[PDB]
Amino acid sequence: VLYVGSKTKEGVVHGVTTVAEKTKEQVTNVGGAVVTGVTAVAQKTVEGAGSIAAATGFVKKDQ
Amino acid sequence: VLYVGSKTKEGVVHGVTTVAEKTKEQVTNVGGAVVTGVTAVAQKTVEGAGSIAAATGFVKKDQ
Amino acid sequence: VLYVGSKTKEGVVHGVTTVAEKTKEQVTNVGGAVVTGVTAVAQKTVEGAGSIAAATGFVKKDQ
Repeated sequence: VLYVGSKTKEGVVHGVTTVAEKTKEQVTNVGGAVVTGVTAVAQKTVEGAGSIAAATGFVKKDQ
Repeated sequence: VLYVGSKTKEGVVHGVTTVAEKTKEQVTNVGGAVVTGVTAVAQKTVEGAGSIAAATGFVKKDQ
Repeated sequence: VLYVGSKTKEGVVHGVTTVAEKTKEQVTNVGGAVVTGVTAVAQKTVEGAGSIAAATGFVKKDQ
């Protein structure tokens, strides 16, 4: 597999903006997982039997 | 497999904007997972038997 | 596999902006994991049987 290409920005994330003029915010949690705000992730190649990537708010109590 | 191409931005995410003039926000959770706000993820190639990618608010209690 | 290319910014993340004029924010948590604010991660190549990458707010009580 060869690769001449012109311009390949593959497997990325960029240029994200947010604004939150929040006022009087209250959160509470027990045991579970909670994510406010923002987050951003990118990864080119991932391989794995029963593997995990790209989870936000993810709980696994498997047996 | 060769690749000459002109312009390939494959497997990406970019340019996302949000605004939330929230006021008096209250959250609560036990055990489960809860995500406010935003998030953005991209990944080119993923391979795996029974593997997971791209989950927001995902719980797995498998046995 | 050879690689001539023109411009490949693959497996990255850049250029992210946020604003949060928060006022009177209260958080509380026991046991679980909670993430306010922002975060950003990128990784080119990841390989592993049942391995994990790119988790925000992730709990694993597997047996």
